[PDB]
Amino acid sequence: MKENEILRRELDRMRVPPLIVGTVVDKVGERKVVVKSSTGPSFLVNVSHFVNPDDLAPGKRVCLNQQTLTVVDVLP
Amino acid sequence: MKENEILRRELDRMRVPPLIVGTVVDKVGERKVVVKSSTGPSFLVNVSHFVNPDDLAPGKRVCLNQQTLTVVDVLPE
Amino acid sequence: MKENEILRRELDRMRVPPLIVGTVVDKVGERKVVVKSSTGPSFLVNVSHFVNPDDLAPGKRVCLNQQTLTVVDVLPELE
Amino acid sequence: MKENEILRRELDRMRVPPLIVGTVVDKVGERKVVVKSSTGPSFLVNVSHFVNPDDLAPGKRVCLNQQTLTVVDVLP
Amino acid sequence: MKENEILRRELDRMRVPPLIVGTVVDKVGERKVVVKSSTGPSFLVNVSHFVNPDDLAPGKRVCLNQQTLTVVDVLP
Amino acid sequence: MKENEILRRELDRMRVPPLIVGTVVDKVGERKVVVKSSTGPSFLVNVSHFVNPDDLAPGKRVCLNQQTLTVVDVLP
Repeated sequence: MKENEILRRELDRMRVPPLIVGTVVDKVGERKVVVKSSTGPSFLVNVSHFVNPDDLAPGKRVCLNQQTLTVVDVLP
Repeated sequence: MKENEILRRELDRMRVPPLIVGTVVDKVGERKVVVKSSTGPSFLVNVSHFVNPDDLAPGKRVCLNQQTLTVVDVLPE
Repeated sequence: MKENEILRRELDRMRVPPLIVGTVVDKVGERKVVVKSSTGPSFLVNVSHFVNPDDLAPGKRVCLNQQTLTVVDVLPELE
Repeated sequence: MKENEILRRELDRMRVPPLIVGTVVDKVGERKVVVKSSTGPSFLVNVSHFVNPDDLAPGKRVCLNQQTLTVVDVLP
Repeated sequence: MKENEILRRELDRMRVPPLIVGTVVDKVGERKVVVKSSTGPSFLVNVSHFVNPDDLAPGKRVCLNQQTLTVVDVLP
Repeated sequence: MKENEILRRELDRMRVPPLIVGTVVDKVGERKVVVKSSTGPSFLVNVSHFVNPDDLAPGKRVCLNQQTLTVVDVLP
């Protein structure tokens, strides 16, 4: 059933855990930044290797992984 | 066969209450939006096919799945 | 009531989870209501079969089960 | 056996510190009250036999068990 | 033995569990006090035997054990 | 011999991200400070040798190990 594949793709999109959004407060190392998590506290976290630290700047909104709170993406 | 039923059953399990009420901050993709959850923090979540992206303007109230925060519905304004 | 029965009643009453108090924002479906929880967030929840959907209206204080947030009881009002 | 003592012992264990401090909003039943927890939200909780319900009244400060918020004591 | 001991003492220090700081609201018993935790809510807690309850006055800051919130020190 | 090397790695594992950001409320000892965590509560924590106690004054933002809240760094 072709219907099943369509339903399964929709379920897959719905089942992926979400990314937490935060705001860059300051870059402190070449691969580390302080982010103010929308969850409330602030953290010093790593920036993943597929994110270019040059694209980060105070006030930039970023996506963090629910484990190490690593920055894994930058929002527009 | 039973596959169609298991999928439909799993799809409905993701949209029955309890759902978290949230607010659309902004669309990011055709099917991704950042939502300010009334639980406090903001998240980048997927927009389910049960929702028409056009109805997702910043400020719009939406229903989020308790486990993934995927947008499963928009609230009656 | 026997003393051991009183004691088991008391233990049961002290061990059951508390109910969260919230305020009905609006009913949005047959047994579905949006509730603003006193804990902060708002949820769209089911209404227990044992609660009378008609006793829910905007502003009504309700009790939510902790695990499912289901409305399982309604608080009395003035008069 | 010691069922009676075992039960009294379990009840005692539930009124030992730390206890959360709350404020009574209103009594709604024989031994049920709504208390606004200092932790933030309001809850409908049971009033233990340790407490004389007559000593409960809106505004009254009370001690709540840390796990179920049952009212186990009244403060001066 | 001398260089290794400096590293071990440092590690020992960094691993001792932290204490929660709160403020005394009021003494309730001989060794019971209500403290407003910086964590948010107010609690009724025990006062450890090595702490002189006489040093506990409303407004005084105290250190609380993480699990029981027992007062284990009164900040000067 | 290389026990030192193993100790050094354990010290370093305590200051790798994610670290919690906090603010020094006041210094209590030469190596202890009360810090207000960005997570809410205030804690009495130890200051690691990775940090110069002279740089810890009320208002300074610091990085706290997520398990012990020990101060492992200061933010410029």
